[PDB]
Amino acid sequence: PQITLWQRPIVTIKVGGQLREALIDTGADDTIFEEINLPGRWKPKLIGGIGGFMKVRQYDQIPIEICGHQAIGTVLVGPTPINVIGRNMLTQIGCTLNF
Amino acid sequence: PQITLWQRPIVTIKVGGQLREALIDTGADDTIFEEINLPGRWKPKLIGGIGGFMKVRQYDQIPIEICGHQAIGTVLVGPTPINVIGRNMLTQIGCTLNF
Ligand SMILES: CC(C)CN(C[C@@H](O)[C@H](Cc1ccccc1)NC(=O)O[C@H]1CO[C@H]2OCC[C@H]21)S(=O)(=O)c1ccc(N)cc1
Repeated sequence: PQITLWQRPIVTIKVGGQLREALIDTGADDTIFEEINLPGRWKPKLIGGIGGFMKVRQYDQIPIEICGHQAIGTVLVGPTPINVIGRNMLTQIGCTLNF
Repeated sequence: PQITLWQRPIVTIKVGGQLREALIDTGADDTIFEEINLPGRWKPKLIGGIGGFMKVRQYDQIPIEICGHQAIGTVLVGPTPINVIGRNMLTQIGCTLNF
């Protein structure tokens, strides 16, 4: 779809068999979820944002459905205040900015 | 223009008579710059992101030019690792997401 920005651009996700909502976030390189339970191996990773850094688990090659569109990629798990879909996934679903 | 997301969506800004680059950030409610010098009164404000919170100065009714488009609104000043154009300004320039 087209999404305007009068409200936070939140969409419905399916990831690791679980349903979540997440913010379409063009300012995020990476995709990060709080409180999902993903299978298999992971590596610790530190991420930097406003306010400092955060420790996350990095999972690779994770399938995700983003507003009905399929992608696969890295998903970070850690204490984000809101789940975010970043550019690593947005490029796969053909998401663009327009003005 | 249309901007794809294979690279960070960075654009050229003019704000407070100064030139900067900033990230088009749909995941930011607010617009925040590091190291600009804005005129007049301001209020302290705390902002939350990944990694915790940040103290900023809030300036109201600040003109900005974003990739050649005019807007006016709140601009936060504080130690962000990258300057960000948030939804408060993006709505004024007619920015949308599309996929
Ligand atoms: C829902 C939040 C994440 C909103 N953030 C905007 C977000 O786009 C920024 C944009 C941004 C970019 C770099 C540094 C700080 C913030 N942050 C971000 O943390 O991305 C992180 C996830 O992937 C990595 O790639 C970029 C940093 C990592 S925020 O910077 O904390 C923020 C929150 C409120 C306002 N008004 C302005 C900015």
